[PDB]
Amino acid sequence: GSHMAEPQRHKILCVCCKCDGRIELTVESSAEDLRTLQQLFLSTLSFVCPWCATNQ
Amino acid sequence: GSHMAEPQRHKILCVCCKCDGRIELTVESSAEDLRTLQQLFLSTLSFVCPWCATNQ
Ligand SMILES: [Zn+2]
Ligand SMILES: [Zn+2]
Repeated sequence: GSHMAEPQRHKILCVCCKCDGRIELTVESSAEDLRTLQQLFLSTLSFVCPWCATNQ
Repeated sequence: GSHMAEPQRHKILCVCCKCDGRIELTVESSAEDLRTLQQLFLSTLSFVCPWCATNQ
């Protein structure tokens, strides 16, 4: 049916640094705050999926 | 890099916006780059774990 949505729930489809697995990073982050944090990715940051992080 | 155990693989314990549940955000960047993104979280930002992100 219909529902609301808002420019928050956004999706940086990235990869995991330790396992090169695809990660859907749903980060609930305003588009240019997402952009900003994606500049932090482009600087240094990677994500490490909670599966692989738990397995280590 | 070379060697291992580099000061990036870090953990912003936050909560899911909609599960209202503990997400240990395993995000891999230097402490103050982590911190900067944590200031985004302290401003406005949330995380939406791949479980709820998939299920909505
Ligand atoms: Zn991973
Ligand atoms: Zn959640």
